[PDB]
Amino acid sequence: SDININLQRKSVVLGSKSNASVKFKEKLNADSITLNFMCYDMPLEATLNYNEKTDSYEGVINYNKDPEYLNVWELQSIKINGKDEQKVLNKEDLESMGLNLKDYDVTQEFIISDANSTKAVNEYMRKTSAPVKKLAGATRFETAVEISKQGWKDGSSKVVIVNGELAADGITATPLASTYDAPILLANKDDIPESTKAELKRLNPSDVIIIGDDGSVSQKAVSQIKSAVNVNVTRIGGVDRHETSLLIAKEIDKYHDVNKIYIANGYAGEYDALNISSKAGEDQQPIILANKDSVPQGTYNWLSSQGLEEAYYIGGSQSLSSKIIDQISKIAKNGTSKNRVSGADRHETNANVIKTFYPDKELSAMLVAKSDIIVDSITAGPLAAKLKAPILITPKTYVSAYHSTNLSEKTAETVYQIGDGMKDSVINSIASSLSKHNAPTEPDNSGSAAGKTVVIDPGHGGSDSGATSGLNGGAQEKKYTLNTALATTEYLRSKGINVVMTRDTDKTMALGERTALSNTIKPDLFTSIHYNASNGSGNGVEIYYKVKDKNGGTTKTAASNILKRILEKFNMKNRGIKTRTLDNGKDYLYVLRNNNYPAILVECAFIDNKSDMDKLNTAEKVKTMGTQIGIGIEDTVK
Ligand SMILES: [Ca+2]
Ligand SMILES: [Ca+2]
Ligand SMILES: [Cl-]
Ligand SMILES: [Cl-]
Ligand SMILES: [Cl-]
Ligand code: NA
Ligand SMILES: [Zn+2]
Repeated sequence: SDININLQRKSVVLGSKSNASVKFKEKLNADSITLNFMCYDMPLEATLNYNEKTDSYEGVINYNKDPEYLNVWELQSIKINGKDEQKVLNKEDLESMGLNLKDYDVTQEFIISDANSTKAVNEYMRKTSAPVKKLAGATRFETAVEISKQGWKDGSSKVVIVNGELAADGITATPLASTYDAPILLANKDDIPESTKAELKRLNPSDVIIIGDDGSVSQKAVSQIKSAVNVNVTRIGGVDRHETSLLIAKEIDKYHDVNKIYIANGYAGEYDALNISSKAGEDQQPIILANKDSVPQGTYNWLSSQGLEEAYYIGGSQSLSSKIIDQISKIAKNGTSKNRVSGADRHETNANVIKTFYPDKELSAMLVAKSDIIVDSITAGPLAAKLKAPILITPKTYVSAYHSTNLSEKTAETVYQIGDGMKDSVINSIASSLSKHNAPTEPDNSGSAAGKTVVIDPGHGGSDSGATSGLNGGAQEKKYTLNTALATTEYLRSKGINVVMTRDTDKTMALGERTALSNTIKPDLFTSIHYNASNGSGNGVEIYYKVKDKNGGTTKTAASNILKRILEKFNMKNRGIKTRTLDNGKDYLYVLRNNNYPAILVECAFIDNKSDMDKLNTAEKVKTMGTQIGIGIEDTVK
């Protein structure tokens, strides 16, 4: 077209930055142009400088003005800053050149104050939350259309199409859609629904790129797409997911060099591929799908000739073994095991990718999708890549415990809610944490208007490592209690029980602070999680409970239930439930003696006993230990 205006963000807050690129068919003989916008009577301008590499005017809009009234910035004009002549295109001129100016409107939202119930006012401290933009429709097809309208309101010359019910197949499509700066819309194998047909017409593309062979998206779907818009249809699809990821990588290499790869297990690491999608999309570098010990030969031969600078492995040892790291490390400049990112499950892996690949404490945005489906994260991917923002996944009814630290420490200017189905409670909890640094950890439980509440306490932390041992490559009680406790919290939340963790990260915390927290929360049950030690000798599981219940009571029932559940998955010696007192008759353990609520202390296993530790030598086994403890707790409080 004669003029194309590409704005990075259509939803901002005070202080946001948005990249802008304007391309003119005509050579203007001018080093820069100035865009003028207005919101009611307040002006905002941005100067874009000519970049000969791209034949485009590029720069950044800084939303550093706070409007007294209204909150939508509307483009008014473009001034061409020639040396000898300046020309100004006003609204009428821009409309005469084919632009529809409302396609460039940018909404400036602000942090809202609401809490969960401002029924009158009792104190003065309102809970704040980052503004939420919801992109969703009745089904995955309409949700992909709302995403498309958000980042491509002015249209797109290319559209990527993936089969919407075989979405696992388009899991490596985000980096290519990002390279094209195109949205992904969804098809059925032999048709496209009306929602996709109408958005293809609205975007007015010249080309549709189908990912998948005719078995995924057939010629019958191709005809319905061309009936909607008579585009050129390109198809990229191999014999299986591994070859298709290779063919996508070769397609990206036609636009710019491929020198970095993010590897995931094709059939066993679908959520690994999904979790690194927004980052691979922002970098416009491919996701290469592999087998557990190697990438296929065809992939290996092409990667060997690419001169890779970096390779990352998304997935644990069971998905990508040391053999594929050895293979790829030999052909990449930086591809050692240090580049592995993994997690006990899809949520921990999502949190570790965000922690590793989005290190900034202030994000421009956070896109939040349900973790039970794959397709919403695939269609959100191109938009997350355009916004240079991560996708967070979590179940519909609770914020995963593995997100606690990232949500507390970081802020995001805008939170996008992808799809319909996530509880208000959950998205609002995430939006509140992301409105401040070092945010407190609390809406994550507030979720239930009523229900049972448990306090989970991972023993030791920070300056106190607790017991240590040389088993399982070196073990520290403070880290095993934290990994066990996160899994217990995750199980309880998935059953609708509110959980407050005394700590959700490595930090120093005194017994008196853990107990004060318990006394403030007034839980149904407080569970401290620890690991035992003696020498290699002691082994087994034991739980301490309050002496006052020695002949019956909530803590004795709690300790019996948890011990039973642990033993259901772990063949360790049953050391029984125990009480222990000081000479004065009171409980020896501070968190039992000083707790006004039911409390127990679980010694999961002896961290210095090889037989016990052999049953806890992978993140998934530690996760099973936490889950059993959570089941025992649910037995007790439900
Ligand atoms: Ca665009
Ligand atoms: Ca190397
Ligand atoms: Cl946006
Ligand atoms: Cl930006
Ligand atoms: Cl005391
Ligand atoms: Na935060
Ligand atoms: Zn301990």
